[PDB]
Amino acid sequence: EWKRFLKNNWVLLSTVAAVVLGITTGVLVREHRNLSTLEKFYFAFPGEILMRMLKLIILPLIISSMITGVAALDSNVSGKIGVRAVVYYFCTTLIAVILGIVLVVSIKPGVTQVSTVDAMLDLIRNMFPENLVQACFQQYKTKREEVKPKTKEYKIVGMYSDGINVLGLIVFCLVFGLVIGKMGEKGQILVDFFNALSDATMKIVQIIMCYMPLGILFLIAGKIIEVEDWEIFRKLGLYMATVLTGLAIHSIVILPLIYFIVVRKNPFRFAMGMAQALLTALMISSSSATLPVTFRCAEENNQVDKRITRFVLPVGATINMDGTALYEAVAAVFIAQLNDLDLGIGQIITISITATSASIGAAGVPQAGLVTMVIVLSAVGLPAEDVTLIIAVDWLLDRFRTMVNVLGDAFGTGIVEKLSKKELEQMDVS
Amino acid sequence: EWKRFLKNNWVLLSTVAAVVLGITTGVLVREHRNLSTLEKFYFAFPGEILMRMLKLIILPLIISSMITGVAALDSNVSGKIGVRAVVYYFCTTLIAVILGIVLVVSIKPGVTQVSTVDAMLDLIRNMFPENLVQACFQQYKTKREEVKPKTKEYKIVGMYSDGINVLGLIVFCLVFGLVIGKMGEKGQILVDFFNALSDATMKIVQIIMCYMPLGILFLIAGKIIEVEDWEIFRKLGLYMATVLTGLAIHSIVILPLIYFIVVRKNPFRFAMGMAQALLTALMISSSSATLPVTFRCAEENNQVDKRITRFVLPVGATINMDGTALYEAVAAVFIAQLNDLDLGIGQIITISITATSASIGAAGVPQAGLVTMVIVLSAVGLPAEDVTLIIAVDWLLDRFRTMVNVLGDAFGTGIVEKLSKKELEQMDVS
Amino acid sequence: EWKRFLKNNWVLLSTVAAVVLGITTGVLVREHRNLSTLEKFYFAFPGEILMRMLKLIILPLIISSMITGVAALDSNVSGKIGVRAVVYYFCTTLIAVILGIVLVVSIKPGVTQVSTVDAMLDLIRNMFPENLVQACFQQYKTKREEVKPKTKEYKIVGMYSDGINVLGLIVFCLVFGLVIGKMGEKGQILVDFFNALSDATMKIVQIIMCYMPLGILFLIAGKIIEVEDWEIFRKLGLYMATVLTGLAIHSIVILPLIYFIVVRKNPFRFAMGMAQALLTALMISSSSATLPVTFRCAEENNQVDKRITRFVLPVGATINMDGTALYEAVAAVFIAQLNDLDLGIGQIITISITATSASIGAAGVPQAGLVTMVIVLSAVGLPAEDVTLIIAVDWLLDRFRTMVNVLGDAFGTGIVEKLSKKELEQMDVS
Ligand SMILES: CC(C)CCC[C@@H](C)[C@H]1CC[C@H]2[C@@H]3CC=C4C[C@@H](OC(=O)CCC(=O)O)CC[C@]4(C)[C@H]3CC[C@]12C
Ligand SMILES: CC(C)CCC[C@@H](C)[C@H]1CC[C@H]2[C@@H]3CC=C4C[C@@H](OC(=O)CCC(=O)O)CC[C@]4(C)[C@H]3CC[C@]12C
Ligand SMILES: CC(C)CCC[C@@H](C)[C@H]1CC[C@H]2[C@@H]3CC=C4C[C@@H](OC(=O)CCC(=O)O)CC[C@]4(C)[C@H]3CC[C@]12C
Ligand SMILES: N[C@H](C(=O)O)[C@H](OCc1cccc(NC(=O)c2ccc(C(F)(F)F)cc2)c1)C(=O)O
Ligand SMILES: N[C@H](C(=O)O)[C@H](OCc1cccc(NC(=O)c2ccc(C(F)(F)F)cc2)c1)C(=O)O
Ligand SMILES: N[C@H](C(=O)O)[C@H](OCc1cccc(NC(=O)c2ccc(C(F)(F)F)cc2)c1)C(=O)O
Repeated sequence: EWKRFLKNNWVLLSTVAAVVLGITTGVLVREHRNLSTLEKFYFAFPGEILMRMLKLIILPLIISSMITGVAALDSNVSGKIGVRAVVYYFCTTLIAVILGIVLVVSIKPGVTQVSTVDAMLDLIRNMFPENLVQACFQQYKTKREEVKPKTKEYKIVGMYSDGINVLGLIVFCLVFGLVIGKMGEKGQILVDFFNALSDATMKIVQIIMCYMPLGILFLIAGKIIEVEDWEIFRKLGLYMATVLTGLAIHSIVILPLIYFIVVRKNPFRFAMGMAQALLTALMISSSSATLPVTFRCAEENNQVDKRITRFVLPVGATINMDGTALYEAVAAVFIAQLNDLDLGIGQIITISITATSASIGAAGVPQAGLVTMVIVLSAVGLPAEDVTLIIAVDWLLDRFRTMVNVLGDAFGTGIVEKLSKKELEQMDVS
Repeated sequence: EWKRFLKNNWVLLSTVAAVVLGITTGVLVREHRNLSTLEKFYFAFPGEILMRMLKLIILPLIISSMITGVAALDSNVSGKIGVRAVVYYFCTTLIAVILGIVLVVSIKPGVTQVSTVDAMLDLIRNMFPENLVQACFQQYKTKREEVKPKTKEYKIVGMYSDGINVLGLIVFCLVFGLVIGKMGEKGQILVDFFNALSDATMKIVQIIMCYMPLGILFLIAGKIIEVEDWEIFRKLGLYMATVLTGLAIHSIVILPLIYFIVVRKNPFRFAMGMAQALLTALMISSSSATLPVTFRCAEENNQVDKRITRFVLPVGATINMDGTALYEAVAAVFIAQLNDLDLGIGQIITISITATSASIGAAGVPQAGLVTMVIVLSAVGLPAEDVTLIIAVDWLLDRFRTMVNVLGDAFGTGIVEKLSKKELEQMDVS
Repeated sequence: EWKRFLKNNWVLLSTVAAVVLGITTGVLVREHRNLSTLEKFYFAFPGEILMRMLKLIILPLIISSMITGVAALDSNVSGKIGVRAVVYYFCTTLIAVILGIVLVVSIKPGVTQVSTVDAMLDLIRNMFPENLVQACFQQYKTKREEVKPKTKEYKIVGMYSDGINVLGLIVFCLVFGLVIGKMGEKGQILVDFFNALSDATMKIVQIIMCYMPLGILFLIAGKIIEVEDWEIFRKLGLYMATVLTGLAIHSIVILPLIYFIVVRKNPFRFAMGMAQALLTALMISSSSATLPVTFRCAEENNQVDKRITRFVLPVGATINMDGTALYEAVAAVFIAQLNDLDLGIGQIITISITATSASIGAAGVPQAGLVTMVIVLSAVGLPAEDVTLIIAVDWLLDRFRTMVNVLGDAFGTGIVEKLSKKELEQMDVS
């Protein structure tokens, strides 16, 4: 049993092997030959091809996947027992993103030891672009300049700068998906077309992630060829500390507080019954294959009605990801702080909207998480190549992210139980 | 019976209420606080968001709606009794547009009391763009410059300026719609795809028109905050006079003359039999819901064969709109004259082609008339925000436009009767 | 029998009539009136409209036709007897393109009697664009510049210059076609959509080629209005000599050598049995209507198993075109040499990749060959209007190109016979 193991375990092993081979070839190149500025650009060329292929695919991905995500979510949601679960999912994902932003701008890993009305108005001017083909490559930006023919007079001009407009595409695909989902039968050809387009785009994302380790080997080798002071590793350690304390105070202080103020019962006697599901979600690292274990730990080990467990858990296994959203907020602001750049408050809200609204179009392919980390890095215009310093860390944080996703939608079945106590008697009587 | 009335009547009431609340808040703001140049730009911001949302939707609208319009018109047209009706519709729509252009450049409302070969050649260079994705945001423009190493030597250069190319998209969607309509069975998937895309785009146009009154309230308030001399209201009165005399000499002098030179019978004894249909089209303001009344006033109150009435009236209720085309020509040249701008003769023919060829893709949603008024304002590059001064007037001219649409296709059943007298005996004998 | 002949023969007759009427009107205009620089630009205006319409159509053509070509080729290929035919087709098409490039840069018709690493790296940077909508109009270009705060220090910058990116669209449509062809049943709506889009694009190419002779009449008239020295006709004669010697040493020296080193039998006793098929492919000038004649000349006049002839000949009649690929390579480098331009080695490999990979999406419409000659002229950014000087020659080289296409796929049935001798006994035993 040798080729079977490397058949089943090739993502984690190729990522770890690429990290260690890249670090050892960077050390063996640096302490044996000094490279100039030109040949440090030809050495990090497979990484350039990988960071081009990752940006090539995000446009049909965030069109087709967002359209089918919101159409299938509209199809699944039925009564007023399917509204409360969606509201719960999106409130806790927003709370997780806000906690991650507060923690990453308070701890500050990565820093070494004009009005704010125009940003908040360009945030709304970019949700409704003036052209829909041009939204696939250029954004808006307004600038307050001074007109002169005792007080100053001002005038606002606008210019279309380069870079994709993820907020306008997210908003238009949300509205278009709701419209073609509620059209019924006359817009079933559109749902079929965008569903097959989403499948064919997830397969190309899997092809790119088959190429990926040969790219991040050269990117890691080219990112320790300029190192001198042993100091970027402390920035990585502080980023791990920020993500782990964000998950540790999101799954202890916030979610049991939500359970206590809604249900008015003890959250820890609830969460002690989910121990098999949480240890399983740590061991197998996916929150959709630990679904039967959390089925038999909520209907049996607690006392939850199956009529709500048959809805909340299969929906929340795909669209309720608190830990991934907190991770993407913390990682985007950490990449911004690593490049000697201070974000505004239009950029923080763009990160905070693109991190929770990219949970809707979540199929079930765990590779595309990396593509989501490019999308929130490309909604605000940050250089994507520094995401290499996240991927080398990403195999040590996936376990706890899966644990917090499972804990969020396992608390959801307790939340939606108390709110919908009339409708369960209505489905019991008739 | 109170909430039922405001349920059935909410378009006219929200438009009128937005107009009067905008005028009273502009008067109450102007005579109580003086605003600078900067805070006159933040006051007209919901209007900016509305004029962005109106431009966001015109590209999938004029692609999908033109394709399904010309494909369904090709499907409906059968023999040589279905050719004459289409030729009649397009000749009278062109005559109405030409009469509107002549009247608006002769009366001139809105004015206060390089060769012309290169424009006419850019008009043909813009019907066949050199790229089809770039036609969704940029147009061509040629400039005759002078080369110098006794008579002058010249040379033509070309540059792609910004702004959508409505003429190239209209021509390509007309040819593409005819091709996939005549392909039969192998191109039925394309007709289904673009038909569902047209439905899903009309629903987003209805969503935008649900937002509209909150936008035109602030646009009207921001357009009487710069007023001083009581003079733009006289320009509005002259625009109403031009549209009403255009309809009054199109439905008295031109259409009865066409009837007299084709049929050689009295047009007024014909039109006196359509009195119930004309008063109905005034009372209910839509020319597709007054269709049974004009059915029973042409087959009964006159003497028209039903074999031509069953074709001409259901087709001409959607694609034969003379009054709307005259209105859009007069309103586009009035918006050009209001902004101290003299149009050329390439721009007048672009207005005159986009006004009659946007009657083909007419589904049956009466909101999208406003979107058509943006399209002819965006084929020639005029600022769209001044269309606010049309919308406040638009509830006083819709009745007479519906009356002239009904009168045009009611004269059509008399026209096509005399021309096709052999084919009716051929359908009677066999 | 007069109108029947001009019904069946209108492509060759309109091309020849346009050539002779254009030459006689250029001679009658030049020796009777001298034109300035400005009115030499209005005389060649229908040619400008034709060269705009030819560029308008290449984007949906190379998207939809490449997708359906590689999906249908994936569907047809079954066992290991369908792999060897595809490998044979693409190796001989590459050998033909390489022979054409060597012959055209060695003979040099058309000439009158920065690193090369950055070009070869932009060749790979253009196969994976950073945006997919922007790949429909702009390409990448890197430039090695010098940074200055004894040896020089350099730094590579990049800029997106204008012009369509045929290499990125070809690579993405190849990967997308393979993915939606191997998805099976869940991506059949995509195969149907792109198949109907390919049919509707071939019909618009036939409409443009109905317009074509009125365009090339004025282009030929405007290209002999600047002639003085009788010297461009010698360049045309040398281009004919280069294409004819390329076909003459591709169908005598290379293809019988491939047959001799694979089959180890005499190629001329094989090719003497194909005499009826070769004379037929000369007389009727299409290699897909001479298919039954080469069916009955390989299974009967030789001794080829029908189980391989029923696969190799219907596939190789559409995707195996050696003579057309050699012609397009020679013609693109000849158009480059005619405009006083020396190609690099990124541009020669772009021509050499776009010439063999545009044989995959080959439906069966013989007009679109001209559109392929624009595509390889637009992957490297050459002025397309000089393709007029190819079209006037193109009716004298089509016969021999059809002969070499038929000879290539007729040698293929002898090649694939010897390689697959085990599988034929496996299909005979069971
Ligand atoms: C840092 C901590 C203290 C933040 C606490 C946040 C809470 C105040 C939020 C988060 C989850 C929210 C709940 C999530 C879901 C719902 C269901 C929602 O929908 C319905 O019950 C009605 C649906 C219908 O019938 O239309 C009403 C609000 C409510 C109870 C929310 C009330 C406010 C809650 C408890
Ligand atoms: C300002 C006023 C005086 C303008 C007058 C315009 C008329 C001269 C036009 C407008 C309507 C036209 C008619 C509209 C429709 C048709 C049908 C059309 O098609 C057919 O009858 C033949 C169809 C076929 O069999 O192919 C022929 C032209 C005709 C009579 C047109 C002839 C010219 C008309 C009368
Ligand atoms: C200028 C001249 C001398 C160039 C000569 C070129 C040859 C060396 C090339 C061209 C055609 C090639 C052949 C084309 C097709 C095939 C089938 C190909 O596929 C298989 O037989 C295996 C398929 C499988 O089972 O997977 C193996 C290589 C081979 C024999 C190629 C071997 C190399 C050949 C003979
Ligand atoms: N393993 C965790 C756990 O199972 O919840 C967690 O899973 C992340 C995950 C799992 C499955 C699918 C996805 N997301 C997607 O496939 C995806 C695809 C497309 C988009 C889009 F928005 F369209 F760009 C966004 C997301 C993410 C993690 O790794 O952080
Ligand atoms: N009420 C009048 C009466 O019933 O004829 C008359 O109706 C205008 C009307 C009625 C119904 C539909 C439409 N037009 C559309 O929906 C439309 C939709 C799309 C386009 C496109 F060209 F594609 F942009 C053009 C028009 C216009 C008017 O209000 O002037
Ligand atoms: N007559 C020859 C003989 O029959 O092989 C030979 O035929 C060329 C021919 C014949 C049939 C179809 C095609 N090509 C196409 O239709 C085509 C269509 C699209 C593309 C694309 F790549 F998508 F742009 C490429 C090619 C070419 C020739 O004329 O040189």
